[PDB]
Amino acid sequence: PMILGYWNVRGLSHPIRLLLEYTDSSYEEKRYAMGDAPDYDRSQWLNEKFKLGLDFPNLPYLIDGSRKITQSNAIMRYLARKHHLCGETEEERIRADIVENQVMDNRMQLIMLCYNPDFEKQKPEFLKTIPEKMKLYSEFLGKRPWFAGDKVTYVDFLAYDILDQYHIFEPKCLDAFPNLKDFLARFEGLKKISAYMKSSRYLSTPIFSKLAQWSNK
Amino acid sequence: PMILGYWNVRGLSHPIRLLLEYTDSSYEEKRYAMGDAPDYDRSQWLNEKFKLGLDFPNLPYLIDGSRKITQSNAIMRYLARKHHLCGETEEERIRADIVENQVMDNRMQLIMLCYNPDFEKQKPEFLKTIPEKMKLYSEFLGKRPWFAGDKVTYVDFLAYDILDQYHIFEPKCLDAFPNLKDFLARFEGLKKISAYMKSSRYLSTPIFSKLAQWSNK
Ligand SMILES: N[C@@H](CCC(=O)N[C@@H](CS[C@@H]1c2ccccc2-c2ccccc2[C@H]1O)C(=O)NCC(=O)O)C(=O)O
Ligand SMILES: N[C@@H](CCC(=O)N[C@@H](CS[C@@H]1c2ccccc2-c2ccccc2[C@H]1O)C(=O)NCC(=O)O)C(=O)O
Repeated sequence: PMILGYWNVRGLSHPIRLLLEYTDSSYEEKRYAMGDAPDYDRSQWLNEKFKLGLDFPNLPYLIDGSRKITQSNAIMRYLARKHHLCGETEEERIRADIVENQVMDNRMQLIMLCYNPDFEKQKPEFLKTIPEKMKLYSEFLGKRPWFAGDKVTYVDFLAYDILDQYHIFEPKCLDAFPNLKDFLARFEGLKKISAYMKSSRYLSTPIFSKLAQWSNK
Repeated sequence: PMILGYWNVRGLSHPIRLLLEYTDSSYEEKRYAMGDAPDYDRSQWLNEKFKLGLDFPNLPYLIDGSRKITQSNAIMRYLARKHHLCGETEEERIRADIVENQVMDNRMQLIMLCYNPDFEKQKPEFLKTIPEKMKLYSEFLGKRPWFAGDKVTYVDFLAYDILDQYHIFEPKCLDAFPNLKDFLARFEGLKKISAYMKSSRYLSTPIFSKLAQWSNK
């Protein structure tokens, strides 16, 4: 079957794990362990980083038969082409392209806070930027069932993940945006997703490595 | 015409500027001025950031009639689709997807150094990581004229830009990689490219905004 390599955290791999499940993919994972500090040992990964035939070794990586891919969004796009989960029209394509890039920014923003040694001090100000971020997703989605428009697409998995992560971070952040709350429930209600969420494979936390200041365990 | 909006620096907009040129796109630009330190005033942008109908306001932005796009890779992909500069096969699409994301990472690493107050002290270690990055690119391209294969695609624009930046940063960095040196010289050689580089519109440097420790003017 296919192999997905990543750390044994949620990190940025949740959309891939969820899409492998939604597509009924035949896969197994390598969940690399990282030692405790000070070292935060990575040998488990580093012993084999350059022995996998990856063009640009990284985590996550996906091996599918002959094919070897890195870069979470490239993996996501490969799986979407594979299972016909791309935007179909130019309009859907541009909406998807924008969402894909926008989620990664909002993800980088959260990461930058969560790896800041001055976390608690920076938090209040980070929390203040949430309503603005959420408002932009809320308005973009509007009354659409999915981000692209009519059909679930791979960007719905990206959006689910980052919305959920912000929701975990600040539990009241969706209260003013019922459509986003509805979107999370609609996503979570997709048959294979609901079954996966209750399964032994599910990893909702920790989101970050032991290194982080938040969701590090 | 289309309108491209971005700061009055190269930043991450280079590939876009270059693709508009290559596609003989009819466009006008809005190059937003940023104040000097210690304030680095952003009022020229900030005055109309929320007045342009962008779903997720940002720089760069591209307006093409009713269509409004943000996210530099979504801009690139819109233009790519419009001019048939995407991968044509599954193999080409995967190569282009990985390159796209890989450039952004190599770009984010350069920014991470170049905005660090400890830039000078951090430089030794950064320089040490350079050969590894260049080797990956070199090996990936291999004998192909272009990153996706036999034909130019939009990812040649992204790769050209980051390789050039690295090269500007560390001049001797491509000495070992004739293929990289050759790819730069090949890209710069494209008619529309050669012309643009000599035009009134070209802005090679500064690479970064005034807030940076390097290529900030
Ligand atoms: N843009 C690429 C980025 C690939 C990349 O940086 N990989 C990380 C793991 S991802 C990392 C992480 C490591 C542990 C815990 C959490 C994260 C994480 C979470 C959210 C978002 C970014 C991150 C990141 O902090 C890694 O450990 N790489 C193998 C190595 O360097 O040898 C992508 O989209 O795939
Ligand atoms: N993923 C998104 C990234 C959009 C984004 O962050 N935009 C920056 C300008 S781009 C910024 C930058 C600003 C000035 C000069 C250089 C850059 C730059 C250069 C290399 C790499 C990243 C950067 C970035 O640090 C900006 O000023 N935004 C409007 C604002 O906040 O009101 C994209 O790919 O398009």
